Amino acid sequence: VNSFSGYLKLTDNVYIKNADIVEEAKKVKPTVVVNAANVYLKHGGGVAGALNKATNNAMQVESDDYIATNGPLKVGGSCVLSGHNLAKHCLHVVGPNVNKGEDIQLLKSAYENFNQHEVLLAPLLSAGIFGADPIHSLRVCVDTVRTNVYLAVFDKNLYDKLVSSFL
Ligand SMILES: CS(=O)(=O)NC(=O)[C@@]1(F)CN(c2ncnc3[nH]c4cc(F)ccc4c23)CC12CCC2
Repeated sequence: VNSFSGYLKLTDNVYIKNADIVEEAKKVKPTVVVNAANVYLKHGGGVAGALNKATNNAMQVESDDYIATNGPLKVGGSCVLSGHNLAKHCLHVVGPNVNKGEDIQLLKSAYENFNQHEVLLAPLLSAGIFGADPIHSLRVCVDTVRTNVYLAVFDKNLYDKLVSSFL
């Protein structure tokens, strides 16, 4: 039993809700919240900009030190950093950005990072400003992640479309 509330169950291990991931994180305080990161951990907009703002920019300060030490992430890769006031940990995961010409096949590699964590609150990778089809992203999530994933979908219209079209 865990504290996630109001989710629709899609499969044995994948759950979905219409929710603001920032507000969901602040309430649940999950062990892991997933950030829709880029390779530079520049949290300017989308989910990343919203998560960072909610930490009062502490996420960005920590991220800049991480990059200065380690260099950029790989597309499809991840790193574990602090969850600040939102979660114990933040798993920064880089899905491919279609608006940058990145290979969509890397979306499966991106979701594989979730399997290193027993339970996660996450957005749909490569959705939103990353330019991928969220329905596809949901399919890859279901077919790749084996650990327990709670997907927060900000847009109500999109959430209803994801549920209604789910095979
Ligand atoms: C409109 S969207 O639904 O298409 N979402 C997108 O475009 C995104 F940019 C933003 N994302 C979020 N996901 C869950 N909670 C969220 N709270 C937020 C609060 C914000 F001020 C901004 C973004 C989010 C957000 C997902 C996304 C796809 C990959 C990044």
